[PDB]
Amino acid sequence: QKVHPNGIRLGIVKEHTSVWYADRKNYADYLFADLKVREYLQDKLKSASVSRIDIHRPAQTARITIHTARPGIVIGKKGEDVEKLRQDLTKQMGVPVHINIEEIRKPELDAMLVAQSVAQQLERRVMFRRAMKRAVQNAMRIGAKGIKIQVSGRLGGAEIARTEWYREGRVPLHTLRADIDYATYEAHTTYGVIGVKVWIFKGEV
RNA sequence: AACAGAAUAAGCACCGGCUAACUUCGUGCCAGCAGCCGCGGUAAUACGAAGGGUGCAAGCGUUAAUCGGAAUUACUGGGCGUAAAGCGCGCGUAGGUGGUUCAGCAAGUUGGAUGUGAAAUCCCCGGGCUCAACCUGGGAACUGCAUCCAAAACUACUGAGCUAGAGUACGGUAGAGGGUGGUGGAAUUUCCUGUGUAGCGGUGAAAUGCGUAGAUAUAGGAAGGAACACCAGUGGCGAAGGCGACCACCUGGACUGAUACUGACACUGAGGUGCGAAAGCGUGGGGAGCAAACAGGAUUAGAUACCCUGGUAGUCCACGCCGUAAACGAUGUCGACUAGCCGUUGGGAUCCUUGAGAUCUUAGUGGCGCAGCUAACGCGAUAAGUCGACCGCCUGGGGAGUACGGCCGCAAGGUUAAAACUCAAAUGAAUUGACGGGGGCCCGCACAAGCGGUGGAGCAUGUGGUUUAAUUCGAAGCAACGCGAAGAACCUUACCUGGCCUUGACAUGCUGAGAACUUUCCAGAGAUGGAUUGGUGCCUUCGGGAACUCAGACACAGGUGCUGCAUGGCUGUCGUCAGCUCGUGUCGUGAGAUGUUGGGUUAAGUCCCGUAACGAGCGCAACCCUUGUCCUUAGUUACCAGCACCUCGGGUGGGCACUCUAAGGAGACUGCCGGUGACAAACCGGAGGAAGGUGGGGAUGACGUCAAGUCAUCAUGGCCCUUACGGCCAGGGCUACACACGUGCUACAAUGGUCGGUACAAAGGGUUGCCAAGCCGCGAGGUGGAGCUAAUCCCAUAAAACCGAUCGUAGUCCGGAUCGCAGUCUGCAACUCGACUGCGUGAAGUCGGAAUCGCUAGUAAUCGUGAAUCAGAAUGUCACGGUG
Repeated sequence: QKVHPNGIRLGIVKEHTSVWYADRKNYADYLFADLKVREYLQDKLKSASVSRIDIHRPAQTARITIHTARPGIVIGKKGEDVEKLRQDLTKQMGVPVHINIEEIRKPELDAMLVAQSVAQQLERRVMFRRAMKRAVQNAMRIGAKGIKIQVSGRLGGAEIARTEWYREGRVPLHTLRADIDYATYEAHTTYGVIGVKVWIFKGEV
């Protein structure tokens, strides 16, 4: 059922989030670094929303480009968090670490940034649909050509597992030529676990 | 009037919907609640409490009892085609209603006057008690009944007329309208007679039956009984039931024309009177076929039934009875108005006349249709439309058209016709689905063609069952059982038996202690306990800090414990099936519907032509990968055509032709030819071409379904354990074992079996590894250490095929299970419990029931090779090639 919309297009649309060659004797000693970096960084940067954390390995050290749509929260008073983490990313990843920060201008057209706001609204006890009818039209005044948002879970009920489904525009999924974003962020309410899926469709080719 | 002092004085029901007003806590299909809907199975806004809140107040609630709401007994104010409801049809008494002109009358009717309709009560305007209830003055009202006066439209009564309703007299047609006799022809059966000789008859198929004691067939004859082909029709006639041979005989009514007469003589009809299909009943006839009851055969778990062979009352006639039917147009009779068109019976017209004529008009009988009505379906001059006159009948479902009583009947029975009790529903028309042993088109190894297996035997593997101290859980039709598990000697591992811990194996905070480290030691199955040379760091505001390790105490830690029906995540399934929806618009009272149907076509909701719909999305197609052709760029470790070289090995120099490798491109679009279609999609052929009509394969599975599976991968709501349901360590266990089922491998031999030679692959792994040459071993191997970080080195010898030999179809020079003995390898350790090797022994098995599965071409069938997991261990899983 609906094979993951990145794993079919690694190639014709998108590329990896981490590029580095490794021998067969060190391949599984760089993965375990790069997988507990991403669990570390998102638990620290719970605010100052983060979409993508890329990692390059040049000759013998590192490079990391953390993407936020609000860089001023992370770079606060000239890198009081930047040099503080750069001391302490080396303690998990023994090479010296670079940290680079870009902007995510138009923050309402990347799926991770959108779906983090859905968990925020649905844990403030906002209505399950008034939160989302406004979170699609706002992401259609500027930008995209199609948006699907599925909201599944407890949805407040007693024994209820309904799925909200609202769509606008055009979203293909069996065209490999197209360009689709995808993100699943969850939510822990005072009862039940709500999972949210987002299918922002940018332009094709 | 004075004194005292805020002192002397607030409950009751309810809070899920109707219905104003809400959340926590107990409880868990228990107790309990309730005016109806109905709540309660472990999170209850409905039960019990607690806060809060709403209604009313000196009262608030329940029960009982009437009228409202109830247009639910409908006078004002309902109904009867299908929801309950039109008698089976006539005739007719009492009664109800009355066409049209005058004239009279005044019984109804209207207007007025008088007498009355007790007072109170109700209503209106006032007046008294500090207000109000309460008391009270004046008026209206009491709808009525009676007596007088007047008016005269309508009804009644009376008197006279009129002909439009109704009836009579006269021509004239059409008819299965009745009753009483008579007479036919075809066919069936029984009987007689001739010829002739082996079956007839029956049915999914048979059997009972009938036959040489001469059947069926076939010809001749006789007797008898009932029905009346073709004409024959939405056709006729009758009050309805009903009525079909031809003729005579009596006999009723309808149509149509002309003309005179009577002058309202009419309509309906409670009671009462008649005619009442068929089955049945009584007495007498009559007995061809058909046929309940019955008998036998068959089918059948069973078959009184369907089907088969027989067969009686009855059906037929006369006379008498019974009175019901889906007695149907599910529609009482009678009268008047309201657009059309196409039929048909019979009858007059007019009309040019030859008509296969024309138009108009009545009496019937059919098909469509506008207004209109209808819940809808549907009726629509033969109303269910608009209106009149009289009658019958209906009041939720069962109980029940039933019981008692009455009247009729020879009998069966019929007609008239209740109640108690019990339920919150019974029923109507129309929608979307689902389903059919209903119909129409289409597609799939779905059948049919073909090859090969499963179930027979042996071993391998899983589940059920059994058993044990534990055989740790989970997955139960296809969708399950070589399944999580891509590896159980211990470890894994959860379970069992013990040994052993309590802030803990681990997290953070607190208090002390020492750097960490190294201790090379004993006890003990180990866990652990105690020795134990040593070590004394590290940054120093030199104060210490941080680092680690030990103890104390608190919050806690931890959980493979329950819930997959509290859920997220991730996968199966229908199904790679061709569908699934929306916007705006119009139709419908509404749930809906249309687009998305029709014709053609397609692997396809793919296209074309059509069309109250016009569009859009998801899907299909393409975009991606791989294989097949060629071109360009590229030449080491790959490559050898040309060149020498050679020791004859691309060995070497060399070459960039090639094969190969991998980058980037072209090629295929029904493009072109012909035919075919509406010439429009497309379809059938044809050329060229490496490839021809989506070239072959792969990934890609729509809206959804099954509360499908998983809390034991992980994440989480709740619930329990927290001196153990948590931790630690030994051995055991999951591999036990009369049995049954699932997949899988070998075999059962001569398209074979051995021995000796000899030929050709792809794909992949390897510096914590591959482990060569030499070397020693019957053999698995042991030495030995190269080469190697990979087109180089190693894994690494492909097997079937071919060639020669023997083997002669024998449970075997077949088959290899079992088992004895002897070895090597990994690992601390091969007892329960590993894999291989040697030697010996040699089983079942001679192609395998009912059944049942896979496959349409490099495919089935058969032969090998590699990888993942991995110290060791594949008949499985995944993957690549031979022969075909």
